[PDB]
Amino acid sequence: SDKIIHLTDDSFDTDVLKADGAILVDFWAEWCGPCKMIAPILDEIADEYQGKLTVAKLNIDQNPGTAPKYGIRGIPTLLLFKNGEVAATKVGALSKGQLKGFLDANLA
Ligand SMILES: [Cu+2]
Ligand SMILES: [Cu+2]
Repeated sequence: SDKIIHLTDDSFDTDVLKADGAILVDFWAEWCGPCKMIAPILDEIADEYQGKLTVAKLNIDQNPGTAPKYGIRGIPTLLLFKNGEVAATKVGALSKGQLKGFLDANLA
């Protein structure tokens, strides 16, 4: 959890929309089973992609305002932003290999 940015509804604009470069945002909640499975994978990816990608999390129970702005209707949802704009998204459980495939297809 040492390389994961903690987001809130209040900080989302500064931390995500005003960040330079690429940021992967995980929308999650404690009641979401697949969210728990992907959490350690996100730590691995935050290290492996350090320098090319920042990884962030937003808990939708505690910060319920942001997900509706992206039409998010299921979790986990991963949003990949580049320079403040969504480039690609993924909904649902995925393996480490699927996550790396998603990132490699969207990051140089
Ligand atoms: Cu960590
Ligand atoms: Cu918090």
